[PDB]
Amino acid sequence: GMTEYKLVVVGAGGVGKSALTIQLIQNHFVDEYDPTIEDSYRKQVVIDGETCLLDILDTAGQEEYSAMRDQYMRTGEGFLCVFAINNTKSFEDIHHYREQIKRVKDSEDVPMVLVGNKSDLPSRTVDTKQAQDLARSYGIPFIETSAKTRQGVDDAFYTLVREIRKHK
Ligand SMILES: C[C@H](Oc1ccnc(-c2noc([C@@]3(C)CCCc4sc(N)c(C#N)c43)n2)n1)[C@@H]1CCC[N@H+]1C
Ligand SMILES: Nc1nc2c(ncn2[C@@H]2O[C@H](COP(=O)(O)OP(=O)(O)O)[C@@H](O)[C@H]2O)c(=O)[nH]1
Ligand SMILES: [Mg+2]
Repeated sequence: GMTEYKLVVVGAGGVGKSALTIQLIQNHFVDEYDPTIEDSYRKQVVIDGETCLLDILDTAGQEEYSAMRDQYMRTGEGFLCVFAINNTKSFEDIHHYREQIKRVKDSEDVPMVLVGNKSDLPSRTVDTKQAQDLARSYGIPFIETSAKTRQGVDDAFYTLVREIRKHK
């Protein structure tokens, strides 16, 4: 049977979670997507020759620590933690997202990739070295992406699938 992988995209508002998800789903850059829409989207993709079914949860909206929201995020098997390379605050937020994922998954070994998005822009404020070093601190991959140009998009999502497989 076709394996389904439940992937969850997290990070500060405005970093490009929806744009990255849409690039994977539609193969199109969408510069405008209602910031409040949290939804999940499926697509069949061939990864290392194996057709699998990706179920992407593009998170959005208000920070809330109800049991219900915890259970919704706990359905994720792997997480993309996204910041934007021209937004220092979004990078400084990453550790909070990482903390909450560890808590809801009750594991210090959750499949996860650090994603530095908007790599097409010249306004960089987060050094690549600092991001690489944070991924090194957490023992996870770091992928540079652009939802605008498609840079790194498959690398980010497909790496997460490979991490889930290894974890299994
Ligand atoms: C960085 C923060 O801001 C926001 C803003 C929006 N969301 C968050 C946020 N943190 O974790 C999560 C997720 C979705 C991540 C996956 C696991 C779980 S489990 C659960 N219940 C979640 C929730 N809500 C989450 N989202 N944080 C700063 C710093 C603290 C105050 N705050 C202003
Ligand atoms: N240049 C550029 N803009 C991007 C990129 N990804 C998203 N954006 C823009 O960043 C803003 C927020 O994107 P959105 O997908 O709504 O982010 P979300 O709140 O994390 O879902 C919008 O103005 C998008 O056009 C990217 O890789 N490059
Ligand atoms: Mg969005």
